[PDB]
Amino acid sequence: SGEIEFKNVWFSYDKKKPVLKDITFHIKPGQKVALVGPTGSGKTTIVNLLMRFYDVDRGQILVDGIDIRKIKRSSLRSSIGIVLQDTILFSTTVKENLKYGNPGATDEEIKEAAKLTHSDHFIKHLPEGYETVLTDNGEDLSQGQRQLLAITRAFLANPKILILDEATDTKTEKSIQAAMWKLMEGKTSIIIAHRLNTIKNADLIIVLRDGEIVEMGKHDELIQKRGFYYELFTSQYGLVVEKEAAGLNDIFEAQ
Repeated sequence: SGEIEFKNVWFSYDKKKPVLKDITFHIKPGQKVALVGPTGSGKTTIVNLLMRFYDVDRGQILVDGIDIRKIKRSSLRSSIGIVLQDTILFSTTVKENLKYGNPGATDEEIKEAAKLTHSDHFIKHLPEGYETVLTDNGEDLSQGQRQLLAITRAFLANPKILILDEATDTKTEKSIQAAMWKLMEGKTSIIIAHRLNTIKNADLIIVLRDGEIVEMGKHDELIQKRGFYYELFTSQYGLVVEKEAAGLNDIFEAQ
């Protein structure tokens, strides 16, 4: 499960000017994949089509080898876990928030899920623990804690596929990174990368520009190619240092 393939996909919301043009790629089960490129390059539209918020105008999208137009749509969408940078929670108990994608979960399954995704500790130390009401939709929690909850929430729903918007706290980021790691374990992950920090180890990087894939591959190979990915990466992570080099001086001499 978690196999994804776009074959010659074209799409437009307008049905006038296109947004995606001949998009073709294949993702093996369990691979971590990064989408990179400018705003409006096709990143979000690819994910909208995967969720089947719309059907493609041309080509096909296959999940596990089946055109998603022949898959039960709610099961397709249900099998996809979404973690964005800003998570909205309901003004209810933590426990009920955690059952968002798994209403049938037992109290034991919830705590087990939270232990594996390293949110159990901070939940327990909320004033009412798991029964703490997240008044004002989670705004008494820090940014990090909301993200932990969203990761545990996804984990509990056991998705086959993840869609993750990469962030653009030391005690927390360590546990968030551990949490993400566990959440991604054994799953196909599609990361909308921005900082490009994480994705050095991505199994596949897809570089988009004006609705087309201009490059595709691993970090090392894309860097050597000195194309668009090289440009976006080194512009962001280039580092200026000092080096000793030959120069000229006008020194004093006799005669």
